[PDB]
Amino acid sequence: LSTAILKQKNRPNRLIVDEAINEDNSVVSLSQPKMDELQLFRGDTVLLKGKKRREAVCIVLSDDTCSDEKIRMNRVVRNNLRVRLGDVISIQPCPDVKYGKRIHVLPIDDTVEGITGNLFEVYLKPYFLEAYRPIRKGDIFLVRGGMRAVEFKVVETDPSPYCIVAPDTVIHCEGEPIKREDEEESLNEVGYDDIGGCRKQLAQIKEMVELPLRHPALFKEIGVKPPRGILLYGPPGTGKTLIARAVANETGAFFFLINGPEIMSKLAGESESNLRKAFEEAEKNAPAIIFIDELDAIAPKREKTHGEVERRIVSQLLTLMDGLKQRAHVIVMAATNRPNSIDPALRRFGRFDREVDIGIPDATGRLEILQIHTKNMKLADDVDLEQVANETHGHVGADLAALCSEAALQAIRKKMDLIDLEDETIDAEVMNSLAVTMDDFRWALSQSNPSALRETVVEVPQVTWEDIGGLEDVKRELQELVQYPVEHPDKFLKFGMTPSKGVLFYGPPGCGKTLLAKAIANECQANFISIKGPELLTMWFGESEANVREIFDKARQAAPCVLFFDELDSIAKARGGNIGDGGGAADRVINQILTEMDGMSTKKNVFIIGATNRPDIIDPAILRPGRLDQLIYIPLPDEKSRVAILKANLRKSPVAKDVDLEFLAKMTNGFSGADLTEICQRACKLAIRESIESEIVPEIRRDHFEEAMRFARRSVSDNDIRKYEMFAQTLQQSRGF
Amino acid sequence: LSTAILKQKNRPNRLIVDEAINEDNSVVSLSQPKMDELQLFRGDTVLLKGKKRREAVCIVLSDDTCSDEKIRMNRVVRNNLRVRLGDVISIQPCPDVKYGKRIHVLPIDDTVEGITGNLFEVYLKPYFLEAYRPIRKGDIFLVRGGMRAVEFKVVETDPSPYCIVAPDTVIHCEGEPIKREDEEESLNEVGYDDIGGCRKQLAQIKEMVELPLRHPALFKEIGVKPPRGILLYGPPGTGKTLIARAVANETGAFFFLINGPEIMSKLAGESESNLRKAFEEAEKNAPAIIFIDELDAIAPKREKTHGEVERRIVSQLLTLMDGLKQRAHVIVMAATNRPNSIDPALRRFGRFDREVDIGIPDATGRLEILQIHTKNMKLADDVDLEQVANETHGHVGADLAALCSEAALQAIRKKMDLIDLEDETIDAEVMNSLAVTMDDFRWALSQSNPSALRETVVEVPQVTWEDIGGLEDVKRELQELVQYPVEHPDKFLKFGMTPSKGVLFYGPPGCGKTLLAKAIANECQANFISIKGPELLTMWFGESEANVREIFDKARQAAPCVLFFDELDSIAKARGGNIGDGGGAADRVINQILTEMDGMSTKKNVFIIGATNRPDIIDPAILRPGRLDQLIYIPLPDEKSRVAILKANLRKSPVAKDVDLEFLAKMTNGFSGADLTEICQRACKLAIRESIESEIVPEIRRDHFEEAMRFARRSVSDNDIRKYEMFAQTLQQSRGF
Ligand SMILES: Nc1ncnc2c1ncn2[C@@H]1O[C@H](COP(=O)(O)OP(=O)(O)OP(O)(O)=S)[C@@H](O)[C@H]1O
Ligand SMILES: Nc1ncnc2c1ncn2[C@@H]1O[C@H](COP(=O)(O)OP(=O)(O)OP(O)(O)=S)[C@@H](O)[C@H]1O
Ligand SMILES: Nc1ncnc2c1ncn2[C@@H]1O[C@H](COP(=O)(O)OP(=O)(O)OP(O)(O)=S)[C@@H](O)[C@H]1O
Ligand SMILES: Nc1ncnc2c1ncn2[C@@H]1O[C@H](COP(=O)(O)OP(=O)(O)OP(O)(O)=S)[C@@H](O)[C@H]1O
Ligand SMILES: [Mg+2]
Ligand SMILES: [Mg+2]
Repeated sequence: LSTAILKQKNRPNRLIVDEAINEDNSVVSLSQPKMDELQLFRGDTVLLKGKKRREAVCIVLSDDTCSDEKIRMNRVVRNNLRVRLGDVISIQPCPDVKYGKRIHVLPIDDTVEGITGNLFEVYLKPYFLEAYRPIRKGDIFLVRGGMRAVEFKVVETDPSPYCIVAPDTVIHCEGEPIKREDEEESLNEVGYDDIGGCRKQLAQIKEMVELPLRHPALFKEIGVKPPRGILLYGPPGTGKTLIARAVANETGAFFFLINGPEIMSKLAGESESNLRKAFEEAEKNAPAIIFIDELDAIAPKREKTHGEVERRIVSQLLTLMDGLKQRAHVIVMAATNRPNSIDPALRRFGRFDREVDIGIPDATGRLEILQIHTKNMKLADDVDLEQVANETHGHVGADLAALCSEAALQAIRKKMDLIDLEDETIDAEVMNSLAVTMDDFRWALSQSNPSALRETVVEVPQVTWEDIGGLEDVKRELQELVQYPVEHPDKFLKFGMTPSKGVLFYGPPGCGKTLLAKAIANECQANFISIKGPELLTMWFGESEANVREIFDKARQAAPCVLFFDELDSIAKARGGNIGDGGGAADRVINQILTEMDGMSTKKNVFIIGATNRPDIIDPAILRPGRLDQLIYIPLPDEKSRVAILKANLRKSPVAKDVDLEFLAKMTNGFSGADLTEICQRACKLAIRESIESEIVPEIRRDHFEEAMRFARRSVSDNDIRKYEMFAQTLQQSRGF
Repeated sequence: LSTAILKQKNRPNRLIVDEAINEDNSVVSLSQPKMDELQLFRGDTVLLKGKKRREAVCIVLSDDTCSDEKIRMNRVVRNNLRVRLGDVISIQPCPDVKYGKRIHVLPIDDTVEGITGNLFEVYLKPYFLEAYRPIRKGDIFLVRGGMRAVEFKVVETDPSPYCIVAPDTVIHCEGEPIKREDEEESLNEVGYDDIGGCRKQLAQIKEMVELPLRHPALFKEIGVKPPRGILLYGPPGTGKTLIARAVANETGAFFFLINGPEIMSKLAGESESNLRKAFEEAEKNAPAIIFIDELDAIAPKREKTHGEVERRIVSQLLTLMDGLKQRAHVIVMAATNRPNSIDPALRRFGRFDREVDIGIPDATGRLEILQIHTKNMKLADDVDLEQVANETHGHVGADLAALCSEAALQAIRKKMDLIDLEDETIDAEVMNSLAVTMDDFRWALSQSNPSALRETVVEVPQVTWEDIGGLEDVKRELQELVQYPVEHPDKFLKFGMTPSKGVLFYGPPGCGKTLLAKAIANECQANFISIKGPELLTMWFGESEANVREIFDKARQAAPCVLFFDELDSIAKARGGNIGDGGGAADRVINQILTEMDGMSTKKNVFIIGATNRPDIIDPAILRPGRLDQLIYIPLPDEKSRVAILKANLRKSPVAKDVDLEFLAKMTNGFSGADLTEICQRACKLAIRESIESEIVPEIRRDHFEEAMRFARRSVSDNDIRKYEMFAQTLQQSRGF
């Protein structure tokens, strides 16, 4: 529903074109039935719209040879104009055009490379028939009679509308030929097709940029106003500049790029004039887009600033931006990488009220980035872009660009022996043999290049319910207070409660308190944030009180979200617990968590799950009825529960049928899940030890498990079982005394 | 009494006009009896006063057709001039007017759109009779003979008083027609009708602005002086700029707007001249109002300032403002969002002595804001603005503006399939089908848009006495020391005491110590401030000693107020209690609270209520006779008291008559109110679990309660009951040893 605009379906008229047996690759595709709805008369040309204001004209009504009701595929229409299939193309007439009078010929590498002669009748006579060069400023045509070597372009634009070359004219031989850099630079512009892994973010940009300007009367009738402030923020390298460069070409509005350091490097008083002129320009025309790059580099905080000239820029910006009215139709956009170093006065009502966050993509996001980035390189058949995306975790779109370059350099390293450093030019018989293989990427994933920045990742865990053995009742209970209050909200206002948000896990260590938290988030298809114990202690190093609030602020925006706190024992261990040094374990970070938890609304979908293994040093203040009410105890697995753990831990291992899984169930009594995992990890090393010494077979036998039982140590003493059971029944009574 | 001016009643002469059956909608309303009190002779026009210096003239003495003693409702008087009914309109004669001589015709979209011809006798002949265009600069009339399409306005103003067009003149055809932006911009000005949820605040502004200037002789006879400094402060987004923009149009005095960043962005020495000229202008005329926006952005603290030019502005302002005398009649107004970042020298006697605080509105306040904001949008019949106001808690007038825009965007999202992005213009047969439905707001209340700033809210709690079960004596006792010393102050000076302010609650947890504090505040119709335990610990992060004093300062101004401290155990838990690490639990925040409490006057209405559940680690210093004297102990509910708790917790649930409420009273012995609430919350989930699985009935049966008794755990041990009773009798003896 939210992304229904981007969908392109529900049209039986159109279909996918298969491979045809026709060899007619020198004619356009024209069909008769489509000719009955247009009102085109017997004119000269047909006007159509493509993309990026780039079209192409050819001979009309000349095919009548190929199949019908099918667009003929050509080897020249796949590079320009059209790039794919599934785009709606509309045509409209445009009379009162102005024909051209005099257009000269400007060659590049066709006349100077060969023979010049008269440049009129040398090779143009066999083409000047039935068409007086129907050319246009922005079209690249093709004509030759020799060795297939010709490339002609035009740069002079005398008329504003479309023009047609008239016969009986002269040739202006006093012009400068165009070089290669100019045509190459304005041919490889980026667009919406070069952005991968970001679909929801780009949907919101269109609804605020390509709708108020194109259809200004839509919002006037309703009575609402479009936003005039859009702010982009995220980690450095996500691709913020790509969005700015892509929205500047797909839209037919004026774009004015504003640099951050360029304004900051001007003289005294010169910086203030360029800002005024930028807006005085944009207010002249109705369609205008203003983009500012690195806003924080030009308008920092006014309290940590020692220079008056630096504050003058902030004052000038605050003066110029709030002076905009409705009829100006000016949209101001900005992008930065430090949302916290901003000045508070900018992100207020009227200046920057709408914000777009660019998060770190998951494997699906980076797969598309790799596919679109490696579209022109020569790849082999053993490559696999899906496998690479699984091993990369902290890689943003900037890292994938360098990874491919490193892989290409490693691939071409091995061809060092037949070329030389002092050699003049490389021979062409080895130029075509370079191809990136699978082993190239494996070496690139083991150096300092993958060493990048990695932060708190908000995504959906891949842990399923099949990886957890036993605990039938816990899984049922977890689904009755997370899945129900989200999928069917109508079941709660009828009886008249509010759902209870908050569950605390307690029990002996090594029972699987993290897999339960991940599986419930995976089942409901919600976000998951994992904050560990020591991370909160080390985060607070320079006494900053703004490093925990934005965690809740980020979790609130990504609704539904599951906020989980892991290893809650280390925090209580900082002071000691109930008595500690003499006070309590209610330290600086406990109060912030309690205050942020108490302020959450009852209509939100942010669910909080707690887990700990020290039910004797917990803070009584957190057990209040309204922060963490639910108490779930996970006991040690019994004989029946341990059957599934071994089968779940051996899914990817070729276990032989002779191994009796039920025999090891009764052998182990005081062993938890971690002990069984250790037993599996130890017993399967014997097969590797034997297989590596046999080389001077690849399957785990029965004798491998019998050897590890004499070395399997117990991790849970008999005294701890007697102590956990006491707190398993009387835990809510700890408050007060 | 305080708001008696705003009341409009006590007048039997006027009444409400109902619907009439007359179809005469082309004539003015004139009545005979009202013609006997005025002294208007047989002149030409009648002068009357409306609002915003905008009037309207028409044909006088021509109706004599409609009913009598009733103002006829018209379809053209509801847009301009008059907007409602109940305003006193007075008339006065004004002789010695100057008639006009030459007024040309300036069309907008009536002459250029069609046929021009001579522009004199084309369509104006059938109107030039019995009236020589009685027009005025500020009136919009209506005349047509075609398709009802005409809009004529005038911009040239040669005479100062009212003028009448004289016959036998010429037409000045050398003028520039007026565009659409100019007429639209000065038509939608904001006023007092666009401010909702603020009635008491606007009452004080009038008594200081629209009274000393209009009636300067009132204060001279008494011998007092009107204030010359008004400061506005509050959270960002409350609508401070609206008040400034509204008071500038409803008053007939000169207004000069002063920006904050615009002055700060000037050159060296240029900023000081604009400030001098602003006052040198205002001193010329008697009625003058000076408003400064964002005072803190121009005059910060002089100790945290590194620039000399920035301090020069503060020195210049301090020099210019105190130089004003009585006869200048100049009122200086300012508005800021950070009252603490101010310079101390400005908020003194003579510069800024009077301050207006704009608090966060309650549900009633935001309902009016929503009603006035959604006055032009197309709403459906299933909408309900009252329900939306209940779910929004931390929403200021700025947030409601964006909420409606988001709802409108969501409503128009679903119409994506019949319009296209590349389409030229939208057809008119779907332009009228857009309407906001109920489901639009539900989606808007679940995204990042409602995520706004929320602070300490001062309002009246909605908790009544019917939601509390038992405790007959506690409710009676609470009414004898809060309700009595406020409603009937005369009962205390006769016998000769001072009332005792301060009550401390102590007892086992989960008995309802917060509902008692809220109900007494609700009954007496007073404010309520809830400050929790951890909030005081986390507030003090950067060692600021000005974060607790303004809490008492704010509570003092909103008299009567009830200041309540919740969870007073965590503060004592910071050090340990009586012994702790070796010292005491009298930490940094205890002394501030004690010092602020000792300094309160005995004539104030600020009542302080304390509540805790740790009567063994309390500070003996706080039990002094004069801070917290009253000691109230809340015991566990008995069999009789628990009868009402279940009935109070099941008011919104359809409980069947077969469920015996008296059967569960004797079954529970050591269960407090929280345990019963948990039992209710657990037993009613079984009905939902059954109703969700039956779909592959909506009423709680008897078997749902019998299942939860086997899982109901006790939260109060037998040892804690024996310990609370000891302190319930000997608590005041803890002081000294
Ligand atoms: N989604 C993407 N698809 C393909 N290439 C991408 C993508 N995102 C980033 N890149 C590439 O990575 C580069 C990173 O540049 P940007 O992230 O745009 O720089 P930035 O956002 O301004 O942040 P800086 O430069 O580190 S301060 C881009 O220029 C592209 O070459
Ligand atoms: N039922 C189970 N089936 C398979 N593996 C399990 C099961 N329960 C636990 N494990 C594994 O045992 C290990 C326990 O890791 P954790 O989740 O960290 O344990 P924990 O309960 O969170 O307590 P700690 O303090 O972290 S050891 C992981 O490797 C799990 O994959
Ligand atoms: N009572 C109200 N009724 C209707 N609309 C309101 C009301 N209060 C605020 N608004 C709207 O919300 C906007 C908020 O602007 P203001 O609060 O006036 O800005 P400000 O008070 O100067 O504080 P800033 O701009 O955040 S520093 C107004 O411009 C209105 O559009
Ligand atoms: N007499 C009662 N009738 C109905 N509900 C009650 C009654 N007494 C308490 N409750 C409920 O029980 C819960 C107790 O919450 P609190 O007011 O926080 O308890 P408290 O006495 O303040 O002590 P703590 O430390 O906060 S648990 C709330 O959900 C109340 O609505
Ligand atoms: Mg773990
Ligand atoms: Mg309470």
